[PDB]
Amino acid sequence: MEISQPSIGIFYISKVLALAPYATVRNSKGRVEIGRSWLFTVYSATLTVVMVFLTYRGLLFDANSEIPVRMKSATSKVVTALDVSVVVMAIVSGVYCGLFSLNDTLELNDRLNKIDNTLNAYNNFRRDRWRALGMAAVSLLAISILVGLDVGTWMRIAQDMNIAQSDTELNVHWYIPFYSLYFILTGLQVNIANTAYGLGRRFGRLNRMLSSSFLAAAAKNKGLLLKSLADSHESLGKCVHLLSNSFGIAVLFILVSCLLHLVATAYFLFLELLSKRDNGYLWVQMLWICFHFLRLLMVVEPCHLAARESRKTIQIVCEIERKVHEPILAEAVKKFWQQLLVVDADFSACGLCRVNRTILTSFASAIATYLVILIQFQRTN
Amino acid sequence: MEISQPSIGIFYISKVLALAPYATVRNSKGRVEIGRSWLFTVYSATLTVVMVFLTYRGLLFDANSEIPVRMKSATSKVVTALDVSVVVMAIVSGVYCGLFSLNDTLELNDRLNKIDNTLNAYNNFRRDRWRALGMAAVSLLAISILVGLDVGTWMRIAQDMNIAQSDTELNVHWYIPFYSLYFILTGLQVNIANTAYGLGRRFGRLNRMLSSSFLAAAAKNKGLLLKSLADSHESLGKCVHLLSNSFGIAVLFILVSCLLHLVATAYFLFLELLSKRDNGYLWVQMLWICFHFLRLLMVVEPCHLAARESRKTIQIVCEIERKVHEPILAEAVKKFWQQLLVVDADFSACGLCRVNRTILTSFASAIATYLVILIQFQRTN
Amino acid sequence: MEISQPSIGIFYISKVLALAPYATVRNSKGRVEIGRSWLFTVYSATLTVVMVFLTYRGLLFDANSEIPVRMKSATSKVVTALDVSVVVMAIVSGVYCGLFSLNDTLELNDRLNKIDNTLNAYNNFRRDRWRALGMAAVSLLAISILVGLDVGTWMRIAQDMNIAQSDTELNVHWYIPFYSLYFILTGLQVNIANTAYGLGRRFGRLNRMLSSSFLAAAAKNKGLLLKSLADSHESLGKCVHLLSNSFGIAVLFILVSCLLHLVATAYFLFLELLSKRDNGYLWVQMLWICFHFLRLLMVVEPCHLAARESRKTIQIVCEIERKVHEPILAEAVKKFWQQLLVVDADFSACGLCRVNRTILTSFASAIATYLVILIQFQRTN
Amino acid sequence: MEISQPSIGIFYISKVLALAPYATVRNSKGRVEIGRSWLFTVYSATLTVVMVFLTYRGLLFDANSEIPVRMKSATSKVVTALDVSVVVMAIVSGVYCGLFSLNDTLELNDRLNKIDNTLNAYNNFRRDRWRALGMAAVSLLAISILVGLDVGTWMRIAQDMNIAQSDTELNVHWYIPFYSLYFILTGLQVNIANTAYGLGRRFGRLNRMLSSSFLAAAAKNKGLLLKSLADSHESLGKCVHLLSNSFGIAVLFILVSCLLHLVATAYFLFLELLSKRDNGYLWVQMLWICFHFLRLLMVVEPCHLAARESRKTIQIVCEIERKVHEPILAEAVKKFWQQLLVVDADFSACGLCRVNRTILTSFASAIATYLVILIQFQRTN
Repeated sequence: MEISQPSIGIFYISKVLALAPYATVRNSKGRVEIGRSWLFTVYSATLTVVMVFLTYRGLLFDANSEIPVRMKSATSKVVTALDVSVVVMAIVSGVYCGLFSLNDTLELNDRLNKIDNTLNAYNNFRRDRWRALGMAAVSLLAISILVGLDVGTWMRIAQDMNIAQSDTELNVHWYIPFYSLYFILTGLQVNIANTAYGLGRRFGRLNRMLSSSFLAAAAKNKGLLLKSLADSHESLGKCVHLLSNSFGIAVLFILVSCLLHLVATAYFLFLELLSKRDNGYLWVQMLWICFHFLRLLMVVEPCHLAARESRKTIQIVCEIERKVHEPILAEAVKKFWQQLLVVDADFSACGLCRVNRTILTSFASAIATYLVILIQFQRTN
Repeated sequence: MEISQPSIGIFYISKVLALAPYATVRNSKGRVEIGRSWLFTVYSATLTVVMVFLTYRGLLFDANSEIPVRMKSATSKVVTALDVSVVVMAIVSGVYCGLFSLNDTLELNDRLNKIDNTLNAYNNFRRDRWRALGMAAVSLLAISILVGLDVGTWMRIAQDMNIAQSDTELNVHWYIPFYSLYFILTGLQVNIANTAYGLGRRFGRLNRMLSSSFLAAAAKNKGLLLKSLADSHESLGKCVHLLSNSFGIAVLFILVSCLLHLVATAYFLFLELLSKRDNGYLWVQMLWICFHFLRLLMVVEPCHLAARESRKTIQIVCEIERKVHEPILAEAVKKFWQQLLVVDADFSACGLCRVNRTILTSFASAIATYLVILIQFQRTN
Repeated sequence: MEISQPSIGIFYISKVLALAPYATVRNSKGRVEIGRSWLFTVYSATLTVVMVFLTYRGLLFDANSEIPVRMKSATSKVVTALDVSVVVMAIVSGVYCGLFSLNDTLELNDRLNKIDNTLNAYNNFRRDRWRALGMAAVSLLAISILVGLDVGTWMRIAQDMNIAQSDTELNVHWYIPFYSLYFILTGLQVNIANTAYGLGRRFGRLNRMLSSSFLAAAAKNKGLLLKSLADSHESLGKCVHLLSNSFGIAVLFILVSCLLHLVATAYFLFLELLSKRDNGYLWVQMLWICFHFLRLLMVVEPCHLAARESRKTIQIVCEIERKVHEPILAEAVKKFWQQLLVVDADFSACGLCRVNRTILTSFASAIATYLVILIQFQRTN
Repeated sequence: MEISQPSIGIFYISKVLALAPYATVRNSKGRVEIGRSWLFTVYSATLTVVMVFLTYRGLLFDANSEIPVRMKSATSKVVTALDVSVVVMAIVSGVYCGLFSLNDTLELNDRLNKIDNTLNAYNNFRRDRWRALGMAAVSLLAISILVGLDVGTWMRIAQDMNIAQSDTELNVHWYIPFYSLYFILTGLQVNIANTAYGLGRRFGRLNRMLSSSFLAAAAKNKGLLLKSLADSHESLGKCVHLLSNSFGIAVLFILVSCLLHLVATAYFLFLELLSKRDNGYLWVQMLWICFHFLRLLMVVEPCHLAARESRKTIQIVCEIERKVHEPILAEAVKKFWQQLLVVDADFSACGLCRVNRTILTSFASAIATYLVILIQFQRTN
């Protein structure tokens, strides 16, 4: 987890969302020293437990209500349970990663501080702050809008089937914990995306510095600069591995929830497109599909970019080697090339899979298969 | 995008098809200088927008017609919408790539000019022109024949179900924009195939030159020649990456359309083969299947050939190294071998997948699965 | 197969379970000399043959009984046959591997003795013994508890459908050979997991020793130590290959049984969750699912850990090379790096697949597909 | 295609089966000079055309017969057509490869002659002849037995449904061309397996020679021997590539036919196992399944063995390098290691897939999916 001054807003949003239980103090030199926050550690743990319990209690009550609005039939019961369960697993894994990653966070932030010192010439504090705040604000606004639309639509549906025997809106009111879990999931995804985008952006800055200093007496200084860049590349790879070791299970469960939500929402979208019951529900489901795809991209694109930027450094170094002739510089470039020959740049989700754009192809194949099966099933009955 | 004098006909065909909005002027030395064409940029943008709008307006009208000819049932509606949508996505992605690839096109053409200067001994202007014109002519003729057959068959079908209440041929007339989109797609695929085949052919020429000059005073000249060949190989790899970065989304959507069209056309072919309603429709669908498979090959084979020819250069260089003994030449060959050790030759479709013949195996597996599901569904009802 | 004094209990458990037909004698220096045990070889062979015959005889009798309890319908017959057959294949492959792996076991134990001599500073006899005995005890206790619960539940089911015409509990009594096969399978899996965990743990110890001796006159001794560590790494890779060559078919059939059991048990769990017949059966099936997943992890995690620990040694050696400057030590580190550049660390299940955590992703995909098909089938009828 | 004196019987069997249209003359030194045989080229071409035409004419007649025995229903018609078509595609591709591979065969045999000269110490003429003749004889005997059983079973089935209106045995008599195609397919598979096994066996002999000469004045001779072994390894890799380039399409269509036959035969086996109509048919179908799996192994195992033996040479060479110290020998071993670092050992089926044991896993997954779909389809109706 990256905790830096430009993107401290994301850190605070995660902290109040029970995902970053860390106490941070800004040093006199600007470095943000990090430590464990026992108060906020307990806050996160009990908030997660209470919210998960409330979510499942609401599910049970809706199932046991006089007239369930969402948990009505066996199929609807199973699908609602699956959706809530994937959200719960994602947020619980994120909270667990936040609780048990103080050392990884400390090491990652120290490495990032050293790297940023190395790449000081390319730092843009205002641009980084605005990008991070824009990502957080747009994600939170999108999830808030979608939660509001979903709550309104479900209240409308419940009132349509409402009977004088019992009030049905309280069933919807009991689904608020689920949407709070959605907010926590959005915060977790924003935090992970911020960290991964930071790593990829620093890889890109390192490549740009390499090209600008080696492709466009003092030979010793140039060799020192190349050694610093090689060390920064190695440290960025280690930072990618730190983020993987810290949030691989969280990313894995985020991907699982993305896949399940995409499949279920596409299935219901097709069902209602053939039925043509309510158009408002159709647009709401389309917005939900867009949001699920967008968060899948938010978790996949950063890792793909990081891997790509880490892997093109070897080509840059090969060009430098073919262009450089000085003995010390040539030896340093040879060492850097040998180091890059065996780097593992890709983000690994607990070793289950490699997180890059090929995951999008796998998800597309799985969604196509499941949708074919389910839709051709509903068509033949 | 390759824009060279031998294959300028393909460039003009793409330009009038809203895919290559570039103004080209032939220099006194034969080099084709390229620049942005604002007139043709606007022409391409508005032509694409208007044609897509007309296609979807025709779909809507047919759905809303007195007696739809194609958009009759929910299944037929969905399948027609899917087919038109994949075609629209493919052509729109191709047009977008054409609009936003002026710099990539310029760099690729400059690199190709330098490489052809290096490989001047193997250039065959007349053969290249005839191959390019033959590919363009055969592709355009095949799509024209298929469009004519499809229009005739659909007019026959509409007249068979025609009633005195309303005229049904106008529904078919409203599908002309869809076939114009098919023509644009054919032009886009021909252009991409021409560029990729050019890259693969230049890789093959480079390998042949290497073998002919190193396997079948002056040592300095030979080392210079080997350095030029190594630089040409590196530049050809960079050209493959340029084509990828410029048209990866277009290739991805072309592959998606190929997969969807193959699946749908095979499904309907099997359905009518069991029903045995009209044989003419059966042969038309078989021709459509052949055309879809042929364009899938046209997009897959060039990339596979380019990767293969790029990858066998390392074996050629290993043989040269085992055969060469001169100090300067040995060092140059060692440098070339080190460069080849870490080349990424494969074409990447936006990072989603690697475009080679294995995509054919993946498509075969997906088509087999989908066809099994759908056909066994229709058999059990 | 690893046969060491700390984990001799696992060896004895496997020996009495017809999986390790070896006679072992502890030398005066503590080394456990191993040889073929013809008495126990015959015991294992005839025990396996008799138990498999009894299992299939019980299946046949239950099918031919007056009122079958498990082999009642065609679907139930097929599923019970498939489950029993996967268990039989797994245990038979394990027994065959045990019978025909005396030379591999001898070589592996000799290599492990030499490696442990090299890594003597990190040996923990009591910890290894307690971990091995805990794994064996927990596995055997879990399988015993599950077998008891299954037998009780099936006796309850048989008595519920019991009629005065015939006694149905004898049908359950005829399924004891199947549960004995389950015990043999548990022993085989514990043995394989013990060996693979030993290899991975020794890889980790080697990496820790490397880091502690090279990252935190005498230069010759340090070079000798590095040479010994490199030889230990090579020998550990060869030991992984020995375990693969010896038990690849056993691991493959264990994975096949895990996949089939997970699919079938999840299918029945969903069926009874929708039916809601008996909750006790539901919890028993959930426990069975947990056990199948746990044994899948027990066979997958050790190989993944071994591969990971083998692969991070190259990064450690790269750091050492960048840190070391002495001529002899630098040359030794270069040799070690070259050796590590081409190591194949992964466990191969007879070449069919590479055993690591990606197998979990493949199993998840297959289970999801099969469950979607089967459950949507049962829903549409 | 390997054409050597020890395995000349396989060559003659292929030649009379229209697969090896080559004229061979044994030189005074034992080398089998090969050339094109125009008489046998024409014989092969017309035999293949006539047999395919007769097969499809028999299919058409059976479909159009008074009471079809095999092409009765739409499902049976489609399945019989698919089976015959996969067999026809396999044999036609094999014949085409035989016709258009004279140069590849010549180069492969010359390379094999040179390699066998290098590896003369490990040649076993009698063992090779007996292994080749045993493979050919067992394959031909198995296919003959299966064809006889199939013909007898189909005659029994036709006579059971026979009516006095028309004679039904002539329908079976019209299926003889299909079984002749089966014989041609068996010959093609035996030939390909013989060649691939030869390549793998020579790789193993090379590895054994390396180990026996480098792991268990004259230094110049030893370096010459190592250079000869390295050249033999490179030539064996080139021979694997020659076999791939010559018979990749044949192997691909053999694999496709294997997959289709396995799926269809398993489907019918399960259908009749649930129906329990005739046990003799059940055993015949089980034998057919065993034969299809055995020929899948016959095409997959040789390539896997060749790749494995080619890939372990690098480990052997690494050990030799760590053990050798002489300057000339050390340089030769370094050159050999560099050569092995970049070898592509695997057999490629026209680039569609890599032929090794993982193809068995892919086939198992595909068969499981298709069988699940089809069987659960038949169960729910």
